[PDB]
Amino acid sequence: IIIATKNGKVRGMQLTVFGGTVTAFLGIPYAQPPLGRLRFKKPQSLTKWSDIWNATKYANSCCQNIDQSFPGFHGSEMWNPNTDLSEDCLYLNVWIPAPKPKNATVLIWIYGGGFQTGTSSLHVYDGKFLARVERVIVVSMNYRVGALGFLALPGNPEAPGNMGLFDQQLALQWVQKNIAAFGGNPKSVTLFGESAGAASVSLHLLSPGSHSLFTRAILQSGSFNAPWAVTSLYEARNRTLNLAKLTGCSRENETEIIKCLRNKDPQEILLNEAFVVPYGTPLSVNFGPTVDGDFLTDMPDILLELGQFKKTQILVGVNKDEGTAFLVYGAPGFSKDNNSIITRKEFQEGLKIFFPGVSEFGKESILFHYTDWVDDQRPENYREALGDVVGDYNFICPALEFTKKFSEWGNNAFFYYFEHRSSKLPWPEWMGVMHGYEIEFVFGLPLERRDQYTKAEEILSRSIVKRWANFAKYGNPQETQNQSTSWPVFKSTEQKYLTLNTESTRIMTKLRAQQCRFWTSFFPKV
Ligand SMILES: *[C@@H]1O[C@H](CO[C@H]2O[C@@H](C)[C@@H](O)[C@@H](O)[C@@H]2O)[C@@H](O[C@@H]2O[C@H](CO)[C@@H](O)[C@H](O)[C@H]2NC(C)=O)[C@H](O)[C@H]1NC(C)=O
Ligand SMILES: *[C@@H]1O[C@H](CO[C@H]2O[C@@H](C)[C@@H](O)[C@@H](O)[C@@H]2O)[C@@H](O)[C@H](O)[C@H]1NC(C)=O
Ligand SMILES: Nc1c2c(nc3cc(Cl)ccc13)C[C@@H]1CC(CC[NH3+])=C[C@H]2C1
Ligand SMILES: *[C@@H]1O[C@H](CO)[C@@H](O)[C@H](O)[C@H]1NC(C)=O
Ligand SMILES: *[C@@H]1O[C@H](CO)[C@@H](O)[C@H](O)[C@H]1NC(C)=O
Ligand SMILES: *[C@@H]1O[C@H](CO)[C@@H](O)[C@H](O)[C@H]1NC(C)=O
Ligand SMILES: *[C@@H]1O[C@H](CO)[C@@H](O)[C@H](O)[C@H]1NC(C)=O
Ligand SMILES: [Br-]
Ligand SMILES: [Cl-]
Ligand SMILES: [Cl-]
Ligand SMILES: [Cl-]
Ligand SMILES: [Cl-]
Repeated sequence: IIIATKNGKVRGMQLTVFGGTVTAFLGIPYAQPPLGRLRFKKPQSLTKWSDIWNATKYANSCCQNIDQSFPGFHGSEMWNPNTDLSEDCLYLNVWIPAPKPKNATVLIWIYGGGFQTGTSSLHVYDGKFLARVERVIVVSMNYRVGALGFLALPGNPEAPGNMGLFDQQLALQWVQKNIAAFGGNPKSVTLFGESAGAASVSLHLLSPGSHSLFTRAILQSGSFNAPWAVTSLYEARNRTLNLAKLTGCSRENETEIIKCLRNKDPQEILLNEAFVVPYGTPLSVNFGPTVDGDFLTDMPDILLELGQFKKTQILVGVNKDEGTAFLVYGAPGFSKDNNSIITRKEFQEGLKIFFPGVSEFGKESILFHYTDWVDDQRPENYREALGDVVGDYNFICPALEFTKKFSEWGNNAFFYYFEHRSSKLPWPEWMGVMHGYEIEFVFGLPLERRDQYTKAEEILSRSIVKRWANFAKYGNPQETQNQSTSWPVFKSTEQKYLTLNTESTRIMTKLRAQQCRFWTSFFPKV
């Protein structure tokens, strides 16, 4: 089975899924390998090839530092790359239903990883289930991360910043030019991603170069107005110059620094990426999106506030316990192997870890707002409070503020609150409904009865898969057949959202009302 693209013929492989067939094209190149003189530059378009590219396996993952905090632990190694690391990594994957669809809606996945790590070949991003069940076309791409994808000396075309975002954008360009040959509809393309991938998706709503490359957007546990999402240009310059000094590349002529870094081998850059920031936190984004004046023409907060974004429908949501995952990466008294019951003192030292450059009054304000106990006696109180502090500040409240600002300019928005803890979650119970563990349900992994998800989890995954596909195809995330509850539009006034759980489903209003008033209105003033 062979498909002719604008740059050459590609050969896929047939897969058996749920008694049916899905055709997979793994590892299709979409740019020149950013090697040598092309390192740190924007991605270059492909040149023709006369042969047949055998797109039969996942391609290389981009260079990145691997999470080594828990060796042998599936809870952390599930996120580590499962293919070879290489600078030659800008490839994409396409899952098409069998037989070839006529005009199928396309879903483009942008993985997360704090803009430092990630790859499209992860088991939990396997798009064959969605292609099998909803007969949509799933596309995922690899984009450069870390310094190799986001180092910025702005205005300098040798290292202008946002290369990884331009990598994603060139992949969307590829879908627009080629997906029709796979039976796809280039006019029905929905981007979706998680965490830094969701922040990437939200930035594509702002980028002028991305306006006509997709139709709708889904933002899972992330948005560009999150505190970790966008680095200022003065911060980007210091961290670029800091990396230069650590590698012996400090030159006067800024163009010379880049060429020096272009001749350091990738691992010297990787080992030094960690030390470019002096005030580290578990949510530190060493090299990330900047206002480059090309992909991003202005400060994203300004464009969001004044309505300069693509007018379309969005699907946004968060998980119940977004913050717990980061506590075991620095917070004192916390561990994945005990119940992490902390004292008031350890809670306060935890605030210093996550809010290092915040005044003493600002941290007393955080403490005051998160210690109005329902029950004074619960030993879990400070443990769960710091989890809620990290989760609301870094994910939930930014996501809610984005959805409210976006809907204020007339577009339909839908907000969800995912609150089911996976029965196969390798992390301890106290970490709850963790950041990143709605992804398996979105991609339909519980529909595979071979894994021992509950039957309730298969039903929940089946319903979420239908809502996601219905949003991509029709702009409305309803599940109309099985007498579900209707998902109402999120409006700036009432602010309704939908809970996703195995037990029931409810329409609620004003999620984290008191908490997000503090983080979004008051806390920026301290
Ligand atoms: C939950 O575990 C943390 C960390 O536990 C690590 O430290 C070992 C001493 C051992 O307990 C093992 O479980 C693990 O490798 C506990 O915090 C630690 O407490 C000790 C003193 O008791 C300090 O010296 C450590 O620096 C400190 N580590 C961290 C990361 O804070 C914590 O006490 C424990 N909680 C409960 C309720 O048991
Ligand atoms: C600008 O850079 C200054 C130098 O960074 C060094 O700081 C050390 C503490 C260590 O991290 C070295 O690896 C760095 O090279 C730093 O002191 C300033 O604070 C920076 N200013 C800002 C605003 O970030
Ligand atoms: N800096 C980050 C990292 C990751 N995600 C992040 C998510 C956010 Cl919102 C912010 C920063 C992140 C995923 C990887 C894991 C870790 C742990 C390293 N032991 C640091 C990197 C790499
Ligand atoms: C591609 O795969 C086919 C089938 O496995 C194989 O016969 C062929 O030699 C491979 N290489 C090509 C076509 O260059
Ligand atoms: C796919 O749908 C679009 C409208 O969304 C239409 O313009 C186009 O002709 C269709 N292509 C087909 C049916 O091949
Ligand atoms: C830096 O060097 C490049 C090439 O070596 C040159 O084109 C550029 O003008 C130099 N910059 C300055 C400020 O001289
Ligand atoms: C609706 O329920 C039936 C059986 O109860 C199930 O087979 C089907 O997959 C469900 N559909 C959705 C969209 O959940
Ligand atoms: Br992440
Ligand atoms: Cl940061
Ligand atoms: Cl809650
Ligand atoms: Cl107390
Ligand atoms: Cl329901």
